[PDB]
Amino acid sequence: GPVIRVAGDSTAVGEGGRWMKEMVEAWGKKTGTRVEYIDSPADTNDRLALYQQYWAARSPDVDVYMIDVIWPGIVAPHALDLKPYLTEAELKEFFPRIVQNNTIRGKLTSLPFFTAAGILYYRKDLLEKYGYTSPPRTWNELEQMAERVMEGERRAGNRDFWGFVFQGKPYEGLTCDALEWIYSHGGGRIVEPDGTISVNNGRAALALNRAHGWVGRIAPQGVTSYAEEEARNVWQQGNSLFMRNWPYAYALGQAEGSPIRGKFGVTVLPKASADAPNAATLGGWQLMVSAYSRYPKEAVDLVKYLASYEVQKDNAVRLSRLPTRPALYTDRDVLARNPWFRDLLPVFQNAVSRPSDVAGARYNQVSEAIWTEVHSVLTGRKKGEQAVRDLEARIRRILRHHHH
Ligand SMILES: OC[C@H]1O[C@H](O[C@H]2[C@H](O)[C@@H](O)[C@@H](O)O[C@@H]2CO)[C@H](O)[C@@H](O)[C@@H]1O
Ligand SMILES: [Ca+2]
Repeated sequence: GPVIRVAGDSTAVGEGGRWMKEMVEAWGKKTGTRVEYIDSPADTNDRLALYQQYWAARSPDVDVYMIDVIWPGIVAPHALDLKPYLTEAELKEFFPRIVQNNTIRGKLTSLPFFTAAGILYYRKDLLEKYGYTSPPRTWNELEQMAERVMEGERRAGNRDFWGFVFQGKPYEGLTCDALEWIYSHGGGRIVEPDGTISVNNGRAALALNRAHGWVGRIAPQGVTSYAEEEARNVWQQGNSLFMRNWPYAYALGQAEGSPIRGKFGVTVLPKASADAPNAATLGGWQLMVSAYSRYPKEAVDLVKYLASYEVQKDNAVRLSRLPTRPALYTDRDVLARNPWFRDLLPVFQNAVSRPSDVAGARYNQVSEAIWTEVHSVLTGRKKGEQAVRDLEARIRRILRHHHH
């Protein structure tokens, strides 16, 4: 009978691709339906270009796509409206914020699958070894701790040891890190939900100069080419005091044979001062049925299964990825495995979004300008002051005549 073909997640990032294919195969086995998994590149913006090839061709060759939180405004024409396939009570089992994110001009483009937010990973053993009893609350403290711990560990002979690793490659991940820097210095949201391009200000400038000041000092020079997995691999081998990353790194760090198993915790990212806002960029992925699927009914059944309570629970327990169902945050098994799901719930609830709603279908162009100008500051090519000014002008061009 039909073959239900799924493109979602990547075998190049942690266990997400492997686990995704396993779930899709379990749905196939359970329902007696043939399925195939199509693998994707690591980086979201590369996945977007890949999938856009299928969409442009109206291709029936993928039935189900895992789409980024930043995509609904872009991909809406390519999505089957799910709204008629769910009751109001079913829909309300998901967080309203994400359902709303996924709903474009009344169309429910996708079901919420897992959410994410940026967080600070930190080595507890190393903090204790150097006399610190809490992870840093401010960026200055992160720097001070990173310098002292690095000096010590280098002297003890770990020539691989760094203070801080993050995503500084020129891609969507840098847009994520950079929104956290700017917002946590009181510099705004780059583009505000009302359309105001606010990034040209002295706080945003300072946030970027500060990041520049990390490169080759407390962070490796090569951090300007790091995505999620490059940062994670330095961290996970035991070679970084701190890491900025998404929740999925926690379960990987705790796995049997991880050199850092039991040595780390997580907390909110630092901020410039006590009265700045906490910054955690909102991430996460959704499940879309293709408008070009020849098998909508079967594809919707697979998507409902993937987004169900027990599959999200498995995602939580085994891959430490955040559910999109409030009821899982009180589940005894989810919580015992990841107590920090409860500790940082308010951080996840206040996560700051990238400007995907306000930029809509032009978001990818906006983000590319953002990561290229930010990157120019990380490389030392421009100061923050010049970069935010150039960014403002580029975003103004990009969004001219665009209204939300
Ligand atoms: O790189 C930007 C991208 O990061 C996150 O996507 C992660 C995801 O959270 C992880 O579970 C795993 O799938 O790695 C992905 C990175 O390739 C955000 O979820 C996403 O919104 C963001 O655009
Ligand atoms: Ca994650």
